Amino acid sequence: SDHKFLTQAVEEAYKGVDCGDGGPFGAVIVHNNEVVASCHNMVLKYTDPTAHAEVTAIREACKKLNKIELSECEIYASCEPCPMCFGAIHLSRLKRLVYGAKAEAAIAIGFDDFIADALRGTGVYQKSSLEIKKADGNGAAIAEQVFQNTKEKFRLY
Amino acid sequence: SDHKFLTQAVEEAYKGVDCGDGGPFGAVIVHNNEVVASCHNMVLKYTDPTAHAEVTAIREACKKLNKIELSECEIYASCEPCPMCFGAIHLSRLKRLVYGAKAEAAIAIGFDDFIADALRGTGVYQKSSLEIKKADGNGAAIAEQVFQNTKEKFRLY
Ligand SMILES: O=c1[nH]cnc2c1ncn2[C@@H]1O[C@H](CO)[C@@H](O)[C@H]1O
Ligand SMILES: O=c1[nH]cnc2c1ncn2[C@@H]1O[C@H](CO)[C@@H](O)[C@H]1O
Ligand SMILES: [Zn+2]
Ligand SMILES: [Zn+2]
Repeated sequence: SDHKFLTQAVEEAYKGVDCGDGGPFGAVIVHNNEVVASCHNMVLKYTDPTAHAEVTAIREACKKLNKIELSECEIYASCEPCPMCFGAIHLSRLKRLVYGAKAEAAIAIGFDDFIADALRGTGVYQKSSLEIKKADGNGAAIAEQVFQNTKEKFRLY
Repeated sequence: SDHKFLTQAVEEAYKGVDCGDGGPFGAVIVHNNEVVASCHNMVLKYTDPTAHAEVTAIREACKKLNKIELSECEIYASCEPCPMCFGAIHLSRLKRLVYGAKAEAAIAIGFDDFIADALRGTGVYQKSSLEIKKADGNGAAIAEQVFQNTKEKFRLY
């Protein structure tokens, strides 16, 4: 089931690049096997630098569930969440994060070297507690392929 | 100039908890002497845990200026930005941050012990070149006192 939702997040990444909405990033928030939110980066569409895929998915899942905390839900990020998004994931109380590509894969195509210490275990003032799974095998493969397949098909931001 | 906009952010914090919009946090984004956006925490009003004061101000300023970068602008935060908000400030290319109260004054009244490594300079991966000013003197004291003045006039989140 992990692979299914991670694949849907990668699909959102491609969808958003095709739409012109933003960069090649997707995020799916699930209440067990029920998709509560399926989003991609909306920075260009919304004129909003905070509208990353994960932040957008959190906003939509909270509206869907009519609550400000998502302790029952898990988040699948096509890319390793950035400091802002991992902060949002912390605040939302999501109980588990599954991400596909290491941040270096997105950084390699020109996004900022902007990595969340608290996610990688080098946080000091930010203490993460949620379950974190970095994808391997085919999940890592598709997530990393996103950035080679979408190269030069979107404006960087 | 710093003191005027910091105190405006504090006034936003008070107005927001009075309205029931969210917690006692305000944020003001300025282009030299011109205020671009003036906001407070909207987490309760929006059912959105990402709607901190700083994020809300960033969203509104970007929409007002029709651009996703704020490199001519500075942000005034009544409280030390959290990891989410500091990440959002980094992504928005804001050129300077001034904040009033240290995070500990908010933690004192029950908010999460949730502090941005990159702001305090404690990270391995995330490092910030943003110019950061912690307020001193009168502005600092006014900002720190908001939490004891607003103790239980709002719902915690
Ligand atoms: O919607 C997004 N989701 C995840 N990362 C993003 C997004 N947009 C831009 N980046 C950028 O990709 C790099 C790797 O984390 C970071 O620079 C991050 O800000
Ligand atoms: O709108 C807000 N702005 C800044 N911090 C906030 C806001 N809402 C809640 N907190 C919380 O206050 C503590 C100290 O910074 C942190 O736990 C942060 O998440
Ligand atoms: Zn992000
Ligand atoms: Zn914040």
